Formats: sequence, C-alpha cells, structure tokens
Amino acid sequence: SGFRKMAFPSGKVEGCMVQVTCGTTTLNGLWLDDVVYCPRHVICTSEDMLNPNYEDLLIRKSNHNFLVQAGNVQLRVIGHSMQNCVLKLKVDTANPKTPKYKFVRIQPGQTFSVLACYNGSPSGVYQCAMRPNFTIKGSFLNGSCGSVGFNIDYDCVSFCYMHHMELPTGVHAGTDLEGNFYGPFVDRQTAQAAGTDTTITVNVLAWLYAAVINGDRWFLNRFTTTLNDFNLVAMKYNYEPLTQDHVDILGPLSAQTGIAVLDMCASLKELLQNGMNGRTILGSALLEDEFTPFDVVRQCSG
Amino acid sequence: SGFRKMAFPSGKVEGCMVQVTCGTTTLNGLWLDDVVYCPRHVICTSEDMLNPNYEDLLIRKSNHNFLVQAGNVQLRVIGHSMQNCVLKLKVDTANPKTPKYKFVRIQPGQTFSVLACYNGSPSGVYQCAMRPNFTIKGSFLNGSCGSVGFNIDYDCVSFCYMHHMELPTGVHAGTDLEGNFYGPFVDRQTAQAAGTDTTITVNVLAWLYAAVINGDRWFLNRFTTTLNDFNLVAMKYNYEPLTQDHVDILGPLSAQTGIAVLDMCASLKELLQNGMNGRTILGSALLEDEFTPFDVVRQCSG
Ligand SMILES: *[C@](O)(C(N)=O)[C@H](CC1CCC1)NC(=O)[C@@H]1[C@@H]2[C@H](CN1C(=O)[C@@H](NC(=O)NC(C)(C)C)C(C)(C)C)C2(C)C
Ligand SMILES: *[C@](O)(C(N)=O)[C@H](CC1CCC1)NC(=O)[C@@H]1[C@@H]2[C@H](CN1C(=O)[C@@H](NC(=O)NC(C)(C)C)C(C)(C)C)C2(C)C
Ligand SMILES: [Cl-]
Repeated sequence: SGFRKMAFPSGKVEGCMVQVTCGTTTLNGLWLDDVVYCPRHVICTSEDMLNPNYEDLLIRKSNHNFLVQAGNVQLRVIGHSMQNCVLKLKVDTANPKTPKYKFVRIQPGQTFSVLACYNGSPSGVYQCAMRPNFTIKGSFLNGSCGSVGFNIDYDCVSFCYMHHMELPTGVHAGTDLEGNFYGPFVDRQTAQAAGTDTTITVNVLAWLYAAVINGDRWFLNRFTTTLNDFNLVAMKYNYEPLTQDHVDILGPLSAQTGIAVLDMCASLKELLQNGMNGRTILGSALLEDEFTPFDVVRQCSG
Repeated sequence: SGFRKMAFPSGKVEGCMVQVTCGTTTLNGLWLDDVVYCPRHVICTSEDMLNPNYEDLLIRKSNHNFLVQAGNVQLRVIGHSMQNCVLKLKVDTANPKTPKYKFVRIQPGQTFSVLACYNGSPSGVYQCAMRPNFTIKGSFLNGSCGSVGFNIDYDCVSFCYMHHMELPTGVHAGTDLEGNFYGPFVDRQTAQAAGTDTTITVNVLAWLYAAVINGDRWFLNRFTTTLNDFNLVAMKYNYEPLTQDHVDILGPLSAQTGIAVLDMCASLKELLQNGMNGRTILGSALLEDEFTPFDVVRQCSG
C-alpha cells in the first residue's frame, strides 16, 4: 500500500538537457535530434526584459552568439530560428541519447513530471498539475528557465512544458515545446494577472478513491447527492464543475472500491461544508487536487 | 521561488535495476559491478514466509534457480551468497552502466530518493524520510520489494535502503545494502511492532525556514524561548528533542533569513499550542518534518 506524489523516472530526459548561454544570460536547453529548444528570452539583457522586440533583438544575434554545452562538449550552432516564445538552435550533432519523444499540449487538470535543472544539470524531479488558470506551483530559482515537464507513456517521452517566468504568489508559467504559453502570459517583465484558480474536482475525487484503497475511510458517509445538487455546492467552494466524463473516468476507481461516484461526491460535500475537523486523509490536513484518476490507477495497481 | 518535495534525478539508478525470479517469486535487484543485490526472501514460498530457516531454504537453491533479467538480457549467476537479509548473486557480466556508488547506512531524520520498481522496471520516484522509529511512508505494492533508496552527492550514488516488507498502518521497513534492517524488524511474516514515531523537530524548523524564504511569514512572532523551555513543550507534543548541533546545522538558514533559531522555536511552540487555525504554510495545513536543513539549502539556493 501507500500513496505518494510520484514523478516519472527522469533518466530519458536527463540525457537531453544542455546549457545555453547568449551574452550574459545562461539557462537550460532540450537537445532532441539536431535541434536544441530553449526560451527565446536568453537573448535579452536585464533592460530588454521590460519591453523586448524579439525579432529586432534576434537580428543582432548570429549562430556564434549561442554557446550550447552538453557537460564538457560544445555544439556548433548552424541555424537559429524563433517559433513563438522558443528558440530552435539547429546544431551539427544529433543527440545520440535522443529518446522516442513527442511534443503534446496538456489540458488544465493534467499532471506531468518536472526535471528542474541549473546550468544544463538536472538537480531534482517532482510532479506538477497544470492548474485550471494555466499556472503551476513548482520550485524554480534563477537558472531554472528551460527546465521541462514530461509524461512517459510506453517508452515514449511526451514533452508538454518548458519554464519561462514566475508570477506574484510564487507560481510558474511557461510554454509547450512549440512555444505557445499556457494561459494569457507573454515573455515580457510587465504586470500580468493569473486570475482566479479553482480546485480540480475530479482529481479531488480520484484522491478520495486513493484514500479508501489505502484504508482511510472515516469521511465515507451514508448520504448520496445528485450531480446538479453537488455541482451547486462545488461552485460555491470554487471547484471545477463535475461532468459525466468525469464520472465515467472514475469508473476504474469506482469499479475497484465498489463506491458509486455520487456517494463519494456526498462525502466531499460534508468535508467542503464541515471541514476536516483536525483529521487527515492520506497524511494531508486538506483536499488534494494534483492527482488524476490515471495517476491514482497507475500507483494503486502497478 | 517555490518549495516542493523533490527527488534526485533517477537516471544513474534506472540502469542498475534488474528482475530476480526464484521459483514463483519475482522482484527487483540492484546490479552493480558483477553482483546483483536483492531481498533474500525471494527464495520463500507463501508458506516459508511464516517461519523461514533461510540457511536451510537456500541450501535447496542452486545458481540456476536464480533467473536475473536486465530488460531482455539474462545473466549467468556463477555464485549465490547471503549477507544478513540480502542475497548477493555474483554474475558473469559487470554492469557497464555501473555508476560511482557507495553503500551508506543513513540515520533517523535523514531523507533519500526511492525509485519504486515492478519486474525490474522503474515506474516512479519520490522522497522519503527515515522516521525516528526506522519506518518509511512510501508507495510499495506487491513486486516493489528490492526497490532502493539513494542520495546523489557529487556524481556518486549513495545507496542507503532496499524495500522488504509492510507494517500494519501502511508503513515500510527494509535494509541498508549490507542487509541489516533499519530498526527491530526481521524478514518473517509474524506480528512485529513499529512502536511510537515522533516528529523530526529540526526538519520542521528547516521547513519553517523554507516557508519564510518563500514569503509565508504569518506564524513569525515577537516572542522567543530557551532551549530547555521549548524542549519541554516538544516532548509534550512527541517531537525529537532539539540539541545544539541542530541549532548549528540551521546556521545557513538562520544566516539567510536573519532569524535566530530560538525566535523560530517560539513560532513553533504557538503552532504546537494554538494549532494553525485553518491557515496553510507552503500549501500544507500541517507541520512537515520530511525536509532536512540540507534539502532546504539545496532547493532554496540551487
Ligand atoms: C529565467 O529566465 C531563468 N534564467 O532561469 C527566469 C527565472 C526567474 C526566477 C528568478 C528569475 N525567468 C525570468 O527571468 C522571467 C523572464 C523575464 C522576467 N522573468 C520573470 O520571471 C519575472 N516575473 C515577472 O516579471 N512577473 C510578472 C510578469 C510581472 C507577472 C521575475 C520578476 C520573477 C524576474 C521574462 C521574459 C518574463
Ligand atoms: C515483497 O517481498 C515483494 N515481492 O514485492 C513484498 C511487498 C509486500 C506488499 C504486498 C507484499 N513484501 C513481502 O512479501 C514481505 C515479506 C514477507 C511478508 N511481507 C510483508 O510485507 C507482509 N507484512 C507483514 O507480515 N507485516 C507484519 C510483519 C506481520 C508486521 C505483508 C502482510 C504485507 C505481506 C516478508 C519475508 C516479511
Ligand atoms: Cl496538509
């Protein structure tokens, strides 16, 4: 038994991380095939950061202003390009450690493993959720930019996030690997709002299912509810409205616990309404929304 | 900014995990040099498990009863040995992916990265603390046995845990890599007590320091305390008694926050005494004791 925030093994992604220096700025790059991907603001000075014209700024840059290092090895850039908010640096060598990979754009409520790097060196790995407001709550210091988020499905790495910037609270924004920001963010040092974040209701139910499977049952109750009734007690508490896919996606967990999704929704209502009263579920004194149904199935089966 | 439970990158350890089958039992092995290490209870039947004589049970086993697989490759065992509660299977091939490594026995209150495996395949990575009672709170299903816990210092893997068994609550016990159990546990399916677990006070202070560094200050208070006075309010609340090394180890964090350790101890007392009143510190509604001072320094500096 036991239930933990667990990241995918990071090995396949370690061999893809390089260092990228342009002028004074150094940060992380993803080297797949003959292409290093990194955030385009590696070309900015402290000053440019306030209101950059990236086209103009990049014109002043030539292949030899881009210092790509892979441990001790340096890579000949033979082509620079911009795709939205990322730099593609075409290099001479194909990364021999290149894994089967894809670039996917993940949807709000989905999770992925971040391999946080500094100077092209991986320092650690943890799981994030894409929040409904398209922020993440990570651990990213100066130098962390260009670190990536990924899923491993089969033997195939699905790259879905690259880190760009930090927002007031301590929350992170970044791009997919084609360089489109998740959410309304631009790579400019100028006031931008994240706006209201809500709880991923289906993930909270997935987690209650994980609780029951590990024996934590105390919150399980005699009552039930309707979808409408509950979903009016959701929005009250800023929770993503529960749909019928959400029900059908909890099937495997409903199936394994022999607990109907709507019985479980009624246990949630009383915790939203009566709090947790100083009790814990799975070592946590609050409701956890950063595990998907699949995250729970993967961990609670094998 | 940001502060997360972060595991070391798992790559160096992925290339060391093999499958080990004896009779019906299959579990995980650590292949370093010409030696595969695994739990010795791979030789037991469901029945043997209740009261094994390992010496006697192992005599009936010969090199060819041990089926070691590394993905699709099979390894010729040319020597079986028992060191306390682990099997050393001498094989023909030296693991070419063998990293600089050491075997260390970690002390209660220290943390390490678990790479959880099934059938010799890594499925995920997370951080654990060796609890004061020498249990961990992991995520280990049938097949997880032989999964290892490690630190990466410099380029050198320090192997410190191998998973053997689960204790009532959902808590895990295992050995160092010489095969000595942490704590009073024996590899026999017979009633054993963990007995009373206490909170790693120095780790809770390290975490309050991480909070302050990320801006969460509300619990910071005007008061101070003595070491004796606080340490009498510790044991009340089952907390490891705070020593002067603990003070001197918090130096780097005291140094960076400009907050004396004993001011911080007085903030802790009021949270132990007045609870958290529905507020959160670093996204948690309870006091976190599974980050060491070094874990916090590593993450909060680079
Ligand atoms: C990286 O680029 C890096 N080199 O690691 C860096 C990581 C952060 C954490 C300290 C620096 N990110 C940025 O520098 C990022 C780049 C400029 C400014 N950036 C910010 O993240 C800024 N945030 C910010 O301005 N936020 C709001 C936009 C005003 C909402 C910081 C204030 C955190 C520096 C750009 C192009 C946004
Ligand atoms: C592994 O050996 C494995 N193959 O993965 C396994 C993992 C656990 C999780 C389900 C099985 N561990 C054991 O089988 C372990 C081996 C026997 C019995 N084991 C237990 O962990 C048992 N615990 C237990 O008996 N606990 C107390 C000791 C009575 C305190 C289980 C009941 C969990 C099976 C041995 C040699 C202890
Ligand atoms: Cl919590």
